[PDB]
Amino acid sequence: GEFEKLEVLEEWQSHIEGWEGSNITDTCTEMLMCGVLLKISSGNIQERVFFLFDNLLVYCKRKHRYLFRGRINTEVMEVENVDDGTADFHSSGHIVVNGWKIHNTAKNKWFVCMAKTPEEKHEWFEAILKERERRKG
Ligand SMILES: [Cl-]
Ligand SMILES: [Cl-]
Ligand SMILES: [Cl-]
Ligand SMILES: [Cl-]
Repeated sequence: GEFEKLEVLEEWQSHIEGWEGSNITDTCTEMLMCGVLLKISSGNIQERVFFLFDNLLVYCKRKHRYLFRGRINTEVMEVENVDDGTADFHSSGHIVVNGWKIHNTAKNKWFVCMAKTPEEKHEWFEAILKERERRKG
């Protein structure tokens, strides 16, 4: 139950190097989705591991297994679909497939994510929506 879930969240966080902000259990109670995605930010394309919790998105770089890269309160997170074959114009550019944009409205920063398959993209969309609906009731 809820106590076990907190314990598991803190175990998870303990293995992240360079954690920023409050501890995961201050805002979160369970992990809703995780997965490896390609992230394009200012034209640099890299693999990241993304974790969606209630109230929070966290992304990290693999290799302390994970290195902290960012967090977004889901209240300030917006999403925009990108249709397959659309160009991302940052640095020398990239063709986006199974992708979407994440907008951090607190920082006014945008980046592209890409999943491996349309099913995996669909799963992320559903997870993000479900998280948003929980908070809305
Ligand atoms: Cl429990
Ligand atoms: Cl990053
Ligand atoms: Cl929201
Ligand atoms: Cl949105």
